[PDB]
Amino acid sequence: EEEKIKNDMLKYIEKDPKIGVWSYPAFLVLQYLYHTVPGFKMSRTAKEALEKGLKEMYPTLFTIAEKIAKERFK
Amino acid sequence: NEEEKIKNDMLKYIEKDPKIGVWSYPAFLVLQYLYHTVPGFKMSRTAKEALEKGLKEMYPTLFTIAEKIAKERFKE
Amino acid sequence: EEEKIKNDMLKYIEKDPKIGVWSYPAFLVLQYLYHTVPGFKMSRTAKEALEKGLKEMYPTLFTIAEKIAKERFK
Amino acid sequence: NEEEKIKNDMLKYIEKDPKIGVWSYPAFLVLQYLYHTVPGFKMSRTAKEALEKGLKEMYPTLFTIAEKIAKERFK
DNA sequence: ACGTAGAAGAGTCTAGACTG
DNA sequence: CAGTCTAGACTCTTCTACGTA
Repeated sequence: EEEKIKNDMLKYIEKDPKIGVWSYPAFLVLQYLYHTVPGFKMSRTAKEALEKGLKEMYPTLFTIAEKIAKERFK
Repeated sequence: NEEEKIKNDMLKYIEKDPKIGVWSYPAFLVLQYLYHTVPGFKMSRTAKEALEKGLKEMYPTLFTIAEKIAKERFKE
Repeated sequence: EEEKIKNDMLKYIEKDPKIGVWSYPAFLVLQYLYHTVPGFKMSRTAKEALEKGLKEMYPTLFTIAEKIAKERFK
Repeated sequence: NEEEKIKNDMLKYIEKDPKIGVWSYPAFLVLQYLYHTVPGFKMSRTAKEALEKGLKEMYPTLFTIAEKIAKERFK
């Protein structure tokens, strides 16, 4: 927990980071925009939404995960 | 048309399964650490909450009308 | 002929049907539609256009490949 | 703008790599049969020819303006 | 500096076998 | 059965190796 969290999450980064949400209101928001604004990418803006909220519910964990993900560029 | 265009559009969706697919390394790692360190964690539940929170913040009017039509259309 | 070509094409059906086209006019039309009509799927209409084009250059060949692709679902 | 709107929208794209990735069993099988049973078969030339043809038949106005700006680009 | 052919791959968006 | 969570066809764009009369 004293920066050990890092290596706990390293076990997970070698697999596809797919998250499957089930919600009527967010699906309706995203789908409505998909059908009214051209070029709308639903799953990228869902990524934006989900990261923004989750970075607010678990700030420390999200910071550590973001660090590991950014330093992952190769 | 009073901007109840939004409700009439969104009603063309209710019959369909509301699955959203997200590809995010940071969010996935946060949810996976939570799932493997707290007992009885529900990953998709927490994902749903984070997504709805952010989506409300980025689209307040859209999400409010969507939440209305979700609670109203699914009460029975 | 004589459905020899049938088994010459069954060799290839185990791989991804990716076809990589580079075409300024086609790309421009597909992108313009992607930015002006909401919900425009660029590559499936590209698929429809390429299948329309072949079905007029190699109608026999396309017919036989189409029978094979349809019956592949089983 | 007087339906020269389309050209203004298109000229915002011209700098890009004009790539198109198609996924279809029938057309893939046909182009592959031709590739293996034709000496020096172009195949991507041919895919481009068929695609441009089909787009012309489907979006003739769009395709004319796009082909106009395409010829215009260099010459 | 390079137009373009193939090849490769991060992502998409729905599907589906599976729990609760 | 409503949601899970991962799997897969398929989307689009980048990448690589390569002759550009």
